[PDB]
Amino acid sequence: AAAKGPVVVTGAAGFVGSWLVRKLLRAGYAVRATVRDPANVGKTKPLLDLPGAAERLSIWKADLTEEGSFDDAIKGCTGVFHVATPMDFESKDPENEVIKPTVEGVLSIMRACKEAGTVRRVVFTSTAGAVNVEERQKPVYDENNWSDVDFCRRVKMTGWMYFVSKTLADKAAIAYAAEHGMDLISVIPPLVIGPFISAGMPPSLLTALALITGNEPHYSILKQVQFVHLDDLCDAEIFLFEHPAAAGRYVCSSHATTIHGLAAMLRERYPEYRIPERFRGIDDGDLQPVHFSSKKLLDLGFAFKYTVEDMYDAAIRTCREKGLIPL
Ligand SMILES: NC(=O)c1ccc[n+]([C@@H]2O[C@H](COP(=O)([O-])OP(=O)(O)OC[C@H]3O[C@@H](n4cnc5c(N)ncnc54)[C@H](OP(=O)(O)O)[C@@H]3O)[C@@H](O)[C@H]2O)c1
Repeated sequence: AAAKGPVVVTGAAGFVGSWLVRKLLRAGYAVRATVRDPANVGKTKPLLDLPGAAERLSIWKADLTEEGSFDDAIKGCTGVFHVATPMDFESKDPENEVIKPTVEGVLSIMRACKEAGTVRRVVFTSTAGAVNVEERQKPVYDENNWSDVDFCRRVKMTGWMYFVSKTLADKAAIAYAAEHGMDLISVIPPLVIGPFISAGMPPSLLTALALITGNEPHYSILKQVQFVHLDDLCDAEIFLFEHPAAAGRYVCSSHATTIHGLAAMLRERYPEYRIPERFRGIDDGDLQPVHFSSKKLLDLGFAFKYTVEDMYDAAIRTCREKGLIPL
Protein backbone atom coordinates (compact mmCIF):
# COMPACT_ATOMS: atom_id res chain seq x y z
CA ALA A 1 0.00 0.00 0.00
CA ALA A 2 1.36 3.39 -1.07
CA ALA A 3 1.49 6.27 1.40
CA LYS A 4 -1.27 8.81 0.88
CA GLY A 5 0.02 11.89 -0.93
CA PRO A 6 2.53 13.75 1.22
CA VAL A 7 0.84 16.31 3.46
CA VAL A 8 2.41 19.08 5.53
CA VAL A 9 1.54 19.85 9.16
CA THR A 10 2.78 23.27 10.26
CA GLY A 11 3.62 23.77 13.92
CA ALA A 12 3.96 20.03 14.37
CA ALA A 13 5.72 20.37 17.73
CA GLY A 14 2.62 21.96 19.28
CA PHE A 15 -0.40 20.68 21.16
CA VAL A 16 -2.75 20.33 18.19
CA GLY A 17 -0.12 19.82 15.51
CA SER A 18 1.70 16.96 17.20
CA TRP A 19 -1.52 14.99 17.64
CA LEU A 20 -2.55 15.69 14.04
CA VAL A 21 0.78 14.25 12.87
CA ARG A 22 0.00 11.13 14.92
CA LYS A 23 -3.42 10.73 13.32
CA LEU A 24 -2.27 11.42 9.76
CA LEU A 25 0.45 8.78 10.16
CA ARG A 26 -2.13 6.33 11.50
CA ALA A 27 -4.33 6.99 8.45
CA GLY A 28 -1.57 6.00 6.02
CA TYR A 29 -0.19 9.41 5.06
CA ALA A 30 3.38 10.46 4.52
CA VAL A 31 3.61 13.47 6.84
CA ARG A 32 6.05 16.38 6.45
CA ALA A 33 6.23 17.96 9.91
CA THR A 34 7.48 21.55 9.99
CA VAL A 35 9.04 23.19 13.05
CA ARG A 36 10.96 26.41 13.60
CA ASP A 37 14.07 24.49 14.70
CA PRO A 38 14.48 20.76 13.96
CA ALA A 39 17.81 20.84 15.83
CA ASN A 40 15.88 21.24 19.10
CA VAL A 41 15.93 17.54 19.99
CA GLY A 42 13.61 18.24 22.92
CA LYS A 43 10.67 19.33 20.79
CA THR A 44 11.43 17.04 17.84
CA LYS A 45 11.89 13.78 19.74
CA PRO A 46 8.17 13.26 20.57
CA LEU A 47 7.33 13.41 16.85
CA LEU A 48 10.01 10.95 15.72
CA ASP A 49 8.81 8.62 18.50
CA LEU A 50 5.35 8.36 16.92
CA PRO A 51 3.92 5.11 15.50
CA GLY A 52 4.91 4.94 11.85
CA ALA A 53 7.13 8.03 11.96
CA ALA A 54 10.24 6.03 11.05
CA GLU A 55 8.84 5.15 7.63
CA ARG A 56 6.60 8.10 6.75
CA LEU A 57 7.50 11.13 8.91
CA SER A 58 10.02 13.80 7.93
CA ILE A 59 10.90 16.99 9.83
CA TRP A 60 11.36 20.31 8.03
CA LYS A 61 12.60 23.73 9.13
CA ALA A 62 10.23 26.61 8.40
CA ASP A 63 9.14 29.90 9.96
CA LEU A 64 6.05 31.97 9.21
CA THR A 65 8.14 35.17 9.33
CA GLU A 66 10.58 33.82 6.70
CA GLU A 67 9.19 34.13 3.17
CA GLY A 68 9.69 30.96 1.17
CA SER A 69 10.79 28.78 4.08
CA PHE A 70 7.79 26.50 3.45
CA ASP A 71 8.40 26.15 -0.31
CA ASP A 72 10.52 23.00 -0.07
CA ALA A 73 8.26 21.20 2.40
CA ILE A 74 5.05 21.94 0.47
CA LYS A 75 6.54 21.13 -2.94
CA GLY A 76 5.09 17.80 -4.02
CA CYS A 77 2.41 17.69 -1.32
CA THR A 78 -1.28 17.15 -2.01
CA GLY A 79 -2.45 18.87 1.19
CA VAL A 80 -1.32 21.36 3.81
CA PHE A 81 -2.68 21.54 7.37
CA HIS A 82 -1.80 25.01 8.67
CA VAL A 83 -1.89 24.72 12.46
CA ALA A 84 1.00 27.01 13.41
CA THR A 85 0.27 30.55 14.56
CA PRO A 86 2.26 33.15 16.54
CA MET A 87 1.39 33.03 20.24
CA ASP A 88 3.22 35.89 21.87
CA PHE A 89 0.40 38.04 23.06
CA GLU A 90 2.40 40.28 25.41
CA SER A 91 3.99 42.89 23.13
CA LYS A 92 3.61 46.67 22.92
CA ASP A 93 2.87 46.90 19.17
CA PRO A 94 0.36 44.06 18.72
CA GLU A 95 -0.60 45.34 15.27
CA ASN A 96 2.92 44.92 13.95
CA GLU A 97 4.22 42.20 16.21
CA VAL A 98 1.25 39.80 16.30
CA ILE A 99 -1.59 40.76 13.97
CA LYS A 100 0.22 41.57 10.73
CA PRO A 101 2.72 38.69 11.22
CA THR A 102 -0.18 36.27 11.67
CA VAL A 103 -1.91 37.46 8.49
CA GLU A 104 1.30 37.61 6.46
CA GLY A 105 2.21 34.12 7.64
CA VAL A 106 -1.04 32.54 6.48
CA LEU A 107 -0.95 34.40 3.16
CA SER A 108 2.63 33.30 2.49
CA ILE A 109 1.53 29.71 3.18
CA MET A 110 -1.18 30.14 0.55
CA ARG A 111 1.30 31.57 -1.96
CA ALA A 112 3.67 28.64 -1.43
CA CYS A 113 0.75 26.25 -1.95
CA LYS A 114 -0.20 27.91 -5.24
CA GLU A 115 3.40 27.93 -6.50
CA ALA A 116 3.78 24.24 -5.67
CA GLY A 117 0.91 23.37 -8.00
CA THR A 118 0.52 19.93 -6.40
CA VAL A 119 -1.68 20.99 -3.47
CA ARG A 120 -5.34 20.15 -4.06
CA ARG A 121 -6.64 21.42 -0.70
CA VAL A 122 -5.51 23.55 2.23
CA VAL A 123 -6.96 23.02 5.71
CA PHE A 124 -6.58 26.10 7.91
CA THR A 125 -7.16 25.80 11.66
CA SER A 126 -9.05 28.90 12.82
CA THR A 127 -10.56 29.43 16.28
CA ALA A 128 -13.89 30.13 17.93
CA GLY A 129 -12.51 33.60 18.68
CA ALA A 130 -12.98 34.38 14.99
CA VAL A 131 -16.74 33.69 15.26
CA ASN A 132 -18.37 35.00 18.43
CA VAL A 133 -16.27 37.92 19.76
CA GLU A 134 -18.79 40.75 19.44
CA GLU A 135 -20.54 43.18 21.76
CA ARG A 136 -23.94 41.42 21.66
CA GLN A 137 -23.50 37.71 22.37
CA LYS A 138 -25.93 35.50 20.42
CA PRO A 139 -27.35 32.18 21.68
CA VAL A 140 -26.10 30.15 18.68
CA TYR A 141 -23.08 30.68 16.44
CA ASP A 142 -22.13 28.84 13.27
CA GLU A 143 -19.58 29.17 10.46
CA ASN A 144 -21.43 32.22 9.11
CA ASN A 145 -20.72 34.40 12.17
CA TRP A 146 -17.59 36.56 12.23
CA SER A 147 -15.98 38.28 15.21
CA ASP A 148 -16.21 42.08 15.26
CA VAL A 149 -12.60 43.14 14.74
CA ASP A 150 -13.46 46.81 15.24
CA PHE A 151 -15.08 45.94 18.55
CA CYS A 152 -11.95 44.03 19.61
CA ARG A 153 -9.66 46.97 18.85
CA ARG A 154 -12.04 49.30 20.71
CA VAL A 155 -12.51 47.59 24.08
CA LYS A 156 -9.33 45.46 23.86
CA MET A 157 -10.51 42.62 26.06
CA THR A 158 -7.98 40.05 27.24
CA GLY A 159 -6.70 38.19 24.20
CA TRP A 160 -7.98 40.78 21.73
CA MET A 161 -4.81 40.65 19.63
CA TYR A 162 -5.38 36.90 19.17
CA PHE A 163 -9.04 37.23 18.16
CA VAL A 164 -8.23 39.86 15.53
CA SER A 165 -5.14 37.95 14.37
CA LYS A 166 -7.10 34.76 13.69
CA THR A 167 -10.18 36.58 12.37
CA LEU A 168 -8.16 38.58 9.84
CA ALA A 169 -6.01 35.57 8.91
CA ASP A 170 -9.15 33.46 8.45
CA LYS A 171 -10.75 36.10 6.21
CA ALA A 172 -7.52 36.69 4.30
CA ALA A 173 -6.93 32.99 3.61
CA ILE A 174 -10.47 32.64 2.25
CA ALA A 175 -10.18 35.76 0.10
CA TYR A 176 -6.84 34.60 -1.32
CA ALA A 177 -8.23 31.14 -2.04
CA ALA A 178 -11.30 32.46 -3.86
CA GLU A 179 -9.19 34.94 -5.82
CA HIS A 180 -6.86 32.19 -7.08
CA GLY A 181 -9.37 29.34 -7.34
CA MET A 182 -7.85 27.38 -4.46
CA ASP A 183 -9.62 24.77 -2.33
CA LEU A 184 -9.45 25.98 1.28
CA ILE A 185 -11.12 24.45 4.34
CA SER A 186 -11.30 26.53 7.53
CA VAL A 187 -11.92 24.55 10.73
CA ILE A 188 -13.13 26.43 13.81
CA PRO A 189 -12.42 24.59 17.09
CA PRO A 190 -13.43 25.89 20.53
CA LEU A 191 -11.31 25.11 23.58
CA VAL A 192 -9.48 21.89 22.67
CA ILE A 193 -8.96 19.31 25.41
CA GLY A 194 -7.19 15.97 25.26
CA PRO A 195 -3.85 14.22 25.71
CA PHE A 196 -0.63 16.09 25.00
CA ILE A 197 2.90 14.88 24.36
CA SER A 198 4.85 17.99 25.43
CA ALA A 199 6.28 18.05 28.94
CA GLY A 200 4.47 21.36 29.56
CA MET A 201 0.77 21.97 30.08
CA PRO A 202 -1.03 23.08 26.89
CA PRO A 203 -2.49 26.57 27.33
CA SER A 204 -5.98 25.20 26.61
CA LEU A 205 -5.73 22.79 29.56
CA LEU A 206 -4.70 25.60 31.92
CA THR A 207 -8.16 27.02 31.19
CA ALA A 208 -9.98 23.68 31.12
CA LEU A 209 -8.55 22.69 34.52
CA ALA A 210 -8.80 26.11 36.18
CA LEU A 211 -11.62 24.93 38.45
CA ILE A 212 -9.70 21.92 39.82
CA THR A 213 -6.64 24.12 40.24
CA GLY A 214 -7.12 27.71 41.41
CA ASN A 215 -6.48 29.46 38.10
CA GLU A 216 -8.85 32.35 38.70
CA PRO A 217 -7.90 34.51 35.68
CA HIS A 218 -9.28 31.74 33.45
CA TYR A 219 -12.68 31.70 35.18
CA SER A 220 -14.06 34.31 32.78
CA ILE A 221 -13.22 32.03 29.84
CA LEU A 222 -15.16 29.14 31.37
CA LYS A 223 -18.14 31.44 32.07
CA GLN A 224 -19.68 30.46 28.71
CA VAL A 225 -17.41 27.88 27.08
CA GLN A 226 -17.44 25.27 24.31
CA PHE A 227 -15.28 22.15 24.11
CA VAL A 228 -13.95 19.63 21.60
CA HIS A 229 -11.80 16.57 22.17
CA LEU A 230 -8.40 16.95 20.51
CA ASP A 231 -8.86 13.55 18.86
CA ASP A 232 -12.24 14.54 17.44
CA LEU A 233 -10.75 17.79 16.12
CA CYS A 234 -7.87 16.04 14.37
CA ASP A 235 -10.16 13.37 12.93
CA ALA A 236 -12.52 16.08 11.66
CA GLU A 237 -9.61 17.86 9.96
CA ILE A 238 -8.62 14.65 8.19
CA PHE A 239 -12.26 13.91 7.34
CA LEU A 240 -12.74 17.37 5.84
CA PHE A 241 -9.53 17.09 3.82
CA GLU A 242 -10.57 13.76 2.27
CA HIS A 243 -14.25 14.49 1.59
CA PRO A 244 -14.57 15.79 -2.00
CA ALA A 245 -17.74 17.75 -1.18
CA ALA A 246 -16.22 19.69 1.74
CA ALA A 247 -15.81 23.43 1.25
CA GLY A 248 -15.60 26.64 3.26
CA ARG A 249 -15.71 27.11 7.01
CA TYR A 250 -16.65 24.35 9.45
CA VAL A 251 -17.37 24.54 13.17
CA CYS A 252 -15.90 21.64 15.16
CA SER A 253 -17.48 21.99 18.63
CA SER A 254 -18.99 19.02 20.46
CA HIS A 255 -20.06 20.51 23.82
CA ALA A 256 -21.29 23.83 25.21
CA THR A 257 -21.83 24.66 28.87
CA THR A 258 -21.34 27.29 31.59
CA ILE A 259 -18.90 27.56 34.47
CA HIS A 260 -21.69 26.52 36.85
CA GLY A 261 -22.52 23.49 34.71
CA LEU A 262 -18.87 22.47 34.44
CA ALA A 263 -18.29 22.86 38.19
CA ALA A 264 -21.23 20.51 38.80
CA MET A 265 -19.94 17.77 36.49
CA LEU A 266 -16.48 17.81 38.07
CA ARG A 267 -18.02 17.81 41.55
CA GLU A 268 -20.10 14.70 40.86
CA ARG A 269 -17.36 13.02 38.81
CA TYR A 270 -14.23 13.88 40.84
CA PRO A 271 -15.07 13.97 44.57
CA GLU A 272 -11.29 13.63 44.92
CA TYR A 273 -10.90 17.25 43.77
CA ARG A 274 -12.31 20.22 45.69
CA ILE A 275 -14.53 22.19 43.30
CA PRO A 276 -15.60 25.63 44.63
CA GLU A 277 -19.17 26.77 44.60
CA ARG A 278 -18.50 30.40 43.81
CA PHE A 279 -15.97 31.91 41.40
CA ARG A 280 -14.39 35.34 41.67
CA GLY A 281 -15.31 37.76 38.91
CA ILE A 282 -18.47 35.77 38.14
CA ASP A 283 -21.72 36.78 39.83
CA ASP A 284 -24.47 34.32 40.84
CA GLY A 285 -26.74 35.19 37.92
CA ASP A 286 -28.45 33.17 35.21
CA LEU A 287 -25.86 31.71 32.84
CA GLN A 288 -27.16 29.87 29.77
CA PRO A 289 -24.92 28.02 27.28
CA VAL A 290 -23.78 29.58 24.02
CA HIS A 291 -23.95 26.88 21.37
CA PHE A 292 -21.50 26.49 18.49
CA SER A 293 -23.45 24.56 15.86
CA SER A 294 -21.48 21.86 14.03
CA LYS A 295 -24.43 20.94 11.81
CA LYS A 296 -22.45 21.60 8.63
CA LEU A 297 -19.73 19.16 9.64
CA LEU A 298 -22.19 16.53 10.90
CA ASP A 299 -24.33 16.79 7.75
CA LEU A 300 -21.32 15.64 5.71
CA GLY A 301 -21.28 12.49 7.84
CA PHE A 302 -18.79 13.22 10.60
CA ALA A 303 -19.58 12.05 14.13
CA PHE A 304 -17.97 13.05 17.41
CA LYS A 305 -16.56 10.19 19.49
CA TYR A 306 -15.84 11.78 22.87
CA THR A 307 -17.88 13.42 25.61
CA VAL A 308 -16.73 16.21 27.91
CA GLU A 309 -16.23 13.45 30.47
CA ASP A 310 -13.86 11.69 28.06
CA MET A 311 -11.98 14.96 27.59
CA TYR A 312 -11.37 15.62 31.29
CA ASP A 313 -10.58 11.97 31.99
CA ALA A 314 -7.81 12.20 29.39
CA ALA A 315 -6.48 15.61 30.44
CA ILE A 316 -6.33 14.93 34.18
CA ARG A 317 -4.50 11.65 33.55
CA THR A 318 -1.76 12.99 31.27
CA CYS A 319 -1.35 16.01 33.55
CA ARG A 320 -1.38 13.77 36.62
CA GLU A 321 1.69 12.20 35.18
CA LYS A 322 3.48 15.51 35.95
CA GLY A 323 1.99 19.03 36.09
CA LEU A 324 -1.04 18.87 38.35
CA ILE A 325 -1.82 17.52 41.75
CA PRO A 326 -3.60 14.23 42.19
CA LEU A 327 -5.44 15.56 45.23
N1 LIG B 1 -5.49 24.47 21.71
C1 LIG B 1 -6.78 25.18 21.59
O1 LIG B 1 -7.54 25.17 22.47
C2 LIG B 1 -7.17 25.93 20.30
C3 LIG B 1 -8.43 26.40 20.17
C4 LIG B 1 -8.80 27.06 19.01
C5 LIG B 1 -7.90 27.24 18.01
N2 LIG B 1 -6.63 26.77 18.13
C6 LIG B 1 -5.72 26.99 17.07
O2 LIG B 1 -4.89 25.62 16.79
C7 LIG B 1 -3.68 25.98 16.38
C8 LIG B 1 -2.78 25.30 17.38
O3 LIG B 1 -2.63 25.99 18.54
P1 LIG B 1 -2.00 25.18 19.86
O4 LIG B 1 -3.06 24.99 20.89
O5 LIG B 1 -1.49 23.85 19.45
O6 LIG B 1 -0.71 26.15 20.50
P2 LIG B 1 0.80 25.70 20.50
O7 LIG B 1 0.91 24.42 21.33
O8 LIG B 1 1.63 26.77 21.07
O9 LIG B 1 1.31 25.36 18.91
C9 LIG B 1 1.31 26.31 17.91
C10 LIG B 1 2.54 26.31 17.06
O10 LIG B 1 2.69 27.41 16.39
C11 LIG B 1 4.19 27.47 16.17
N3 LIG B 1 4.61 28.72 15.88
C12 LIG B 1 4.48 29.91 16.49
N4 LIG B 1 5.11 30.82 15.72
C13 LIG B 1 5.61 30.21 14.66
C14 LIG B 1 6.33 30.66 13.58
N5 LIG B 1 6.75 32.02 13.34
N6 LIG B 1 6.71 29.83 12.64
C15 LIG B 1 6.39 28.49 12.74
N7 LIG B 1 5.68 28.04 13.79
C16 LIG B 1 5.29 28.89 14.76
C17 LIG B 1 4.72 26.98 17.58
O11 LIG B 1 6.13 26.39 17.44
P3 LIG B 1 7.31 26.93 18.51
O12 LIG B 1 7.50 25.93 19.63
O13 LIG B 1 8.64 27.08 17.73
O14 LIG B 1 6.91 28.27 19.09
C18 LIG B 1 3.90 26.12 17.96
O15 LIG B 1 4.46 24.74 17.70
C19 LIG B 1 -3.60 27.52 16.47
O16 LIG B 1 -3.75 28.04 15.26
C20 LIG B 1 -4.81 27.91 17.37
O17 LIG B 1 -5.28 29.26 17.01
C21 LIG B 1 -6.26 26.11 19.27
